[PDB]
Amino acid sequence: GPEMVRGQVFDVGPRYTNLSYIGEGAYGMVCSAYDNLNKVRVAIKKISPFEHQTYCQRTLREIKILLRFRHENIIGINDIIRAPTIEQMKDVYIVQDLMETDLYKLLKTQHLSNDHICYFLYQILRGLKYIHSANVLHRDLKPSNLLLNTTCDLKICDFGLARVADPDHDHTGFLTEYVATRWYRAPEIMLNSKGYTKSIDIWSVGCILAEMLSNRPIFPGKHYLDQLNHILGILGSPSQEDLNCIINLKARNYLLSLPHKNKVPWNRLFPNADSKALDLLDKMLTFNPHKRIEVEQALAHPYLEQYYDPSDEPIAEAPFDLPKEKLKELIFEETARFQP
Ligand SMILES: N#Cc1c[nH]c2ncccc12
Repeated sequence: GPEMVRGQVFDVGPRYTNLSYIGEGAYGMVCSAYDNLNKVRVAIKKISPFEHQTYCQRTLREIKILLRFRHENIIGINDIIRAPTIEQMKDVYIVQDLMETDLYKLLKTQHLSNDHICYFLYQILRGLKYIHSANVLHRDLKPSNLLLNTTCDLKICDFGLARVADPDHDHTGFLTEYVATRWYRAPEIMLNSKGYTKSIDIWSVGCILAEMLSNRPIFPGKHYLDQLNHILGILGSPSQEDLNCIINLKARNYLLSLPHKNKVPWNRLFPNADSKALDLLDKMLTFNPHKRIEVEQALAHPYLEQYYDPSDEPIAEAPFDLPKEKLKELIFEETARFQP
């Protein structure tokens, strides 16, 4: 019969053998396995989305995006395992490079040298340049979605919440529900934004840089609105000019109702950080999303001068409602290339 792990079917053989439980992920069970063809261990994640339209959507999203992207700092899909027919297909297994660790695990246990911070940040931005060049937003950047190998090469993963950019339709009302991880949400999400612009991702990167500097999340909100007052507790009260950019009255009047808060200087928050790193941090964690630094400007910042080389920071060749039944079929078609 099929391979079993923790009392569950993990049906990947006979190419993949010698399975080891790694942990549970946003999709389900993740294991490592020996790839008898490439003579190397790999990671395999098991996905079971076919009962729910939303799951079908996140799965289809990830698969389509990862199959189209090809970049050193973005996790690829090596192989996809599933039944030969739709009728028999209950699960889909996604095979990817096995990576030693991730930035979430690393930050729990390891102090990062400035040299490491700088290299990790460069790689995150290099990958993000490619993603944004494809007119795609990742929308859930955070340490656990940044994989690292034994030599600290970094790969962005999990495109389950990704979307094509849609700035013309970004405006919404105050306190609009949002799905992406709370601690890494830009302030405008809580005020007047659907998170359909590239600036949403830059905010998340800024949060990640701050977290690398101190091993603690910079804005650890406990609930939707608490997130915003963590942010304001550090950046201080928005300027009149930045308030005037928020036309929605409920959002604006909420901000006006708050007592004045002073900005906390980055160098008091991070007294041993490199000054150039803090200058770049400030530009990524800018309150007004229109004034926030863009990915290519960030790559060109003096902090990253030892790595910056636009000719070696590639872009994508081209820019990138349905019921679950049509989705199961689309997943079936999208994964066909890996048969048998
Ligand atoms: N999902 C996923 C992974 C893709 N590669 C991995 N390496 C170590 C642990 C997890 C993974």
